[PDB]
Amino acid sequence: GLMVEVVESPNHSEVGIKGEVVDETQNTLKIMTEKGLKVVAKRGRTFRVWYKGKIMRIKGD
Repeated sequence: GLMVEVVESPNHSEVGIKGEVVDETQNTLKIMTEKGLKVVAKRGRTFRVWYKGKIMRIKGD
C-alpha cells in the first residue's frame, strides 16, 4: 500500500505528481509521479508517504 504524493526533480515542480513508492524501509527511496521517476535518500526533494500502517513526511534540507 505504498501510496505517496511526491515532489522531486531540480525545479519548482518538475516531477511532482500522485505516484507510487518503492523501498520505504529497505534502503533508499525511489518514487515516480508523472513527469518521471526520481531516486533519492532521506535527504533530497520533498516527499510525503502513506502506508497501510501509518503516515510520515520526509523533507530534505
